[PDB]
Amino acid sequence: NLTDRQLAEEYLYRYGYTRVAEMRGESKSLGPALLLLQKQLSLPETGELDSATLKAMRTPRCGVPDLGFQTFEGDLKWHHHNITYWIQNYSEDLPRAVIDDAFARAFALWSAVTPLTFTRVYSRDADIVIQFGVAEHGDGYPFDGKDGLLAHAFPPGPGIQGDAHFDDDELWSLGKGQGYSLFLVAAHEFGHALGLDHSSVPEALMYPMYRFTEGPPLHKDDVNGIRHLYG
Ligand SMILES: CCc1cccc2c(C(=O)N3CCc4ocnc4C3)[nH]nc12
Ligand SMILES: [Ca+2]
Ligand SMILES: [Ca+2]
Ligand SMILES: [Ca+2]
Ligand SMILES: [Zn+2]
Ligand SMILES: [Zn+2]
Repeated sequence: NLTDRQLAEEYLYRYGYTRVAEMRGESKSLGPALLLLQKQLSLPETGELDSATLKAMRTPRCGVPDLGFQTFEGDLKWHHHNITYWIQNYSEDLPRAVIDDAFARAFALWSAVTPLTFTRVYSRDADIVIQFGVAEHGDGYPFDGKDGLLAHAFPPGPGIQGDAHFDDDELWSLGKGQGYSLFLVAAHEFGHALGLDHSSVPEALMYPMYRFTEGPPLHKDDVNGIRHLYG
């Protein structure tokens, strides 16, 4: 129950737009930050809090910032071919075998277009630790309750780097009837865990907003992104 104006100020802060406007001497009023967001999300570039921009801001999305103060270790790509993953805990929203299969299908999408392989393990030292969490869940990037941000993930590297977390204040499903597709959100978050950033192409898997589809989720932009990372 923020005003539209308050939601806009919070969205622009959280995803990195306000900080870039400050570095350009232009954080006194909303217009410059709105133009940065419109370019980054491929909306019409009006510099106004218009209907398209407010609808974009109310849309469920990824919790990773779009522009950006979090320093990580190393060059943010994996340096071995066999990437391991551990499912640390489970949402009660789905059967464990359906959760396991949703993540395995999300890895299979990336496996075909990268020289990496993805193997399930049962170990704390897996490259990609998968966790379900609510609000403050042990990393100082707290979730926000139902809707808004759905999940986040860290770029390749040691410890927390490469891990994927899902907001369990969300209802997880396969995206049909009620709830968010765990398969589609996992495929997006696993992109980050391989070293990809957000796309500006609205049809691309790596676009930040949640879009349900029954079609093949990869687009040219995603496949080309991976190609420009891993020889
Ligand atoms: C939400 C976790 C988080 C907080 C701040 C920055 C984050 C990033 C991030 O910096 N990037 C997204 C992944 C990436 O690959 C190459 N560069 C990047 C940049 N990923 N997860 C992040
Ligand atoms: Ca890790
Ligand atoms: Ca949420
Ligand atoms: Ca839940
Ligand atoms: Zn994302
Ligand atoms: Zn987290």
